[PDB]
Amino acid sequence: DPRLLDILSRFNREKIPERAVHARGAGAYGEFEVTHDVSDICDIDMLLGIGKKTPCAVRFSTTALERGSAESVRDVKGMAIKLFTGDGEWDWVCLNIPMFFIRDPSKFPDLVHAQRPDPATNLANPAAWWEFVCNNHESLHMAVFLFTDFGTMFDYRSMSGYVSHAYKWVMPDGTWKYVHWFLASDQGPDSESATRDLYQSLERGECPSWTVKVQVIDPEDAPRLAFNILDVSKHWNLGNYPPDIPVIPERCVGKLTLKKGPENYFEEIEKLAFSPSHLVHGVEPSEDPMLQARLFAYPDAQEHRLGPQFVPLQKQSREHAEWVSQVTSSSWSQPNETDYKFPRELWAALPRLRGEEFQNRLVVNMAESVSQIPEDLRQKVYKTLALVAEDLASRVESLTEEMV
Amino acid sequence: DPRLLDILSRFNREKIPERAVHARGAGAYGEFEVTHDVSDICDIDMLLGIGKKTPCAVRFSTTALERGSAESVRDVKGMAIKLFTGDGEWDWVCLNIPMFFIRDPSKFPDLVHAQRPDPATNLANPAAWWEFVCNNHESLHMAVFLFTDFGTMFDYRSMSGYVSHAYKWVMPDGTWKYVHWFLASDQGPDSESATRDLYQSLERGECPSWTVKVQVIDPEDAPRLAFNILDVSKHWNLGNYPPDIPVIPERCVGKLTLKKGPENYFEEIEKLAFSPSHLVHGVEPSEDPMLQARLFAYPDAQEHRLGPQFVPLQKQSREHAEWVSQVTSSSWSQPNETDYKFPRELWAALPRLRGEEFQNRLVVNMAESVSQIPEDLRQKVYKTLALVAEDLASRVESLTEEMV
Ligand code: HEM
Ligand code: HEM
Repeated sequence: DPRLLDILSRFNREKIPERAVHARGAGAYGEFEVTHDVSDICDIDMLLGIGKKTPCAVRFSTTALERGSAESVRDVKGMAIKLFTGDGEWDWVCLNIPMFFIRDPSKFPDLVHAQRPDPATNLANPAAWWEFVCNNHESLHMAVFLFTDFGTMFDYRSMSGYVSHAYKWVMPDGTWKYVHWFLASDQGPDSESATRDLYQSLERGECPSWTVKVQVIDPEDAPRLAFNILDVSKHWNLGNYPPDIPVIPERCVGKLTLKKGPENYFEEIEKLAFSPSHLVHGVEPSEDPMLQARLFAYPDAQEHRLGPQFVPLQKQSREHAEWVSQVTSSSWSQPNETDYKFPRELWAALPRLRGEEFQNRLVVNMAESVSQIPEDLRQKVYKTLALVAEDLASRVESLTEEMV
Repeated sequence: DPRLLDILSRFNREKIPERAVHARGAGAYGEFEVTHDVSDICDIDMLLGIGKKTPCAVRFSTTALERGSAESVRDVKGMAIKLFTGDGEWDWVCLNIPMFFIRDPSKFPDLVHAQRPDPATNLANPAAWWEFVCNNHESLHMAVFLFTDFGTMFDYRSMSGYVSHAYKWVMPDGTWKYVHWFLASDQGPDSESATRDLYQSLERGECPSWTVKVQVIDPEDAPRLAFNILDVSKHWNLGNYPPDIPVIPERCVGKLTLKKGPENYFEEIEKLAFSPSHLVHGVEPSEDPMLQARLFAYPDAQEHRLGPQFVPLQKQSREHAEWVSQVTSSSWSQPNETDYKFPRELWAALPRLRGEEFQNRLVVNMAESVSQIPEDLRQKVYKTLALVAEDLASRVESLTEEMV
């Protein structure tokens, strides 16, 4: 029966590899509308003209587990926006946390493997995560951030989105500035709770919206700042912490609102291809090493997952060149004082911004995680934590030793 | 940096497609030991000689969801055993339920799609399952069976395994018989509860064991039985139901016991390839259409999932030929009286083997599912259920109409 063989052969070739990271996700469609004037810093045609409208497609996701896993676990959430303009698609691959774990792109597979299930039993492994954290001290900021309530608080509608990098916005005269934009949720602070919530909201006629803002830094003032704006593991301070770092102001650009979901999930959402290399006229990448790695990695990954196999910029001074040359040196992969300064200030500022219960919950979550690892790794964890704050390490250890 | 590009390229090509069905699973190693004499019905070298021992490899799994999904959901569980004998690998691809949903292999993709998430929202869909059941009346037996406690009762250690087909065991003189073997659990009746249970049991020195039994049917007595032994949607009665069908006796063969888990899950368990076409000397397939489809489907599926792309039998009488010719006819895909007889007898015998609470639980489980489908499909479900038993349909409808 050739017909039965044809049916079975077509059925046998349906599934394709899932994404290396952010495998589980959901999609929707909407539009972007320009509401403010940014013509003095921008020349992108999509953002020129108040009331201009551009169609878009969005894909929300989780981070570390597989396609069928849960969405209410402690993790980072992603939001990838594809915009169809008059010059081509322009992609915004964003995260819901202002910073990232590492700053050296060569450490990415180790971080991903440390966040993946046990290589032998396919079960959860906190030990790999804590060993990675104790070996890499630039992940301390993100680790302290993720064990607060922020790691288990957002769904797809209440989460925000940060591009986390620096880009260059070039004017027609050859000048440019360092920029960083993000989206602020208008409606925010079972393995499919977030997916169900988003689709029910879209069904009941309520259209979620986001506010888009941009922060601008002059190239000649970047070398004189108190932190490296090319270091993706740090964040541009907007008013919370650290107190001694001046605030970088923001302007408003437009608004993004979502209307209608997918009709075929696999064809329209799963097989979508995003990449930071998708740019338009007026925007170029910065000198971030991780951005340079991402400019290559995404098309290469899509060649395997979706493959057939199944204006000259102006020149700056010598100070800018010296400041930029730091990203390619032996010391770039070694910790500095800021790697301990950022989590320390976050810990010190938690009680004032949220209260003592927030801090206590962070301590409890850290201890519950650390209670499942061997004793020597526990001692290493306490020693590493004492570098951020003595009180934090003391409390975490005193509360962990009563739970083993 | 060629080194960074090499690292990222190697990382980008790690994941491969998952299996079309039974994507989530666990593995272990053990051995099979022959304890009884079957030399009068068997010529397979693996089963000749008491005390003979053969290495083994097992892969347990769930049925309908993806790799990262849960294992405590209502589903069918599989157990695939690979044996390394002196003539080659011999595979036993088994299920934990004595029968299967359908009887015509051409309906397999529709059943699989009806059991898969919603094609547009990627959420659960009972409506597709109930529409499929109402369109195909040979799945009523399995549907009634699966909504009892048996659908949410077993883990990987307490579950049993049935090959569910008929095979031919050929003697050196050219004679043969129809056989059907199975494994009886010696120790039985969060998305990784069964996996964790199995690995913890293997970590404490307790080795799970299974008992292997065989049922033998003479070729000349098969045409005169009350049920088609070539129909995979029916089961060989061992003493429970139906009362009016005589019991087919069983003999003992050996025992299978498991010792050691995997060292690398992805390389040793995930990339394992099973197929009913893996046979040895002394065993040949029967005339089952679904078995014939499975003999082709599995290597074809493995060509895509794991591909480089990322003794003459004796002749029987005319009665046997006439009885065998039924599997290739227009009436094979249409329901008969037995498709309603089997679920009716199971329902009628449920009060006698487990009690009335078992029956009530089945009714409640059915109605919770039927409460989530539109009204016309509900009416169709009640009409279809009334063909098995009027009381069952009446109770299910009276309980469902109070929950919508
Ligand atoms: C060296 C650093 C990184 C590498 C090599 C990397 C690599 C990848 C790869 C290979 C994918 C799969 C995309 C596909 O197959 O289409 C992916 C997805 C994704 N990554 Fe990155 N990543 C890095 C860091 C980051 C950063 C800094 C962010 C956010 C600021 C991020 C956010 C995301 C998101 C949101 C997705 C989901 C895209 C989608 O839904 O298709 N990753 N990443
Ligand atoms: C026309 C009928 C059927 C077809 C076409 C079919 C097809 C498949 C396919 C394509 C796979 C994936 C295997 C691989 O990619 O290596 C699979 C796996 C499996 N099937 Fe079937 N199936 C059918 C009926 C059955 C029956 C009757 C049983 C049990 C009696 C069964 C039990 C299993 C099990 C346990 C696995 C897991 C194998 C593993 O762990 O690798 N299926 N099936």
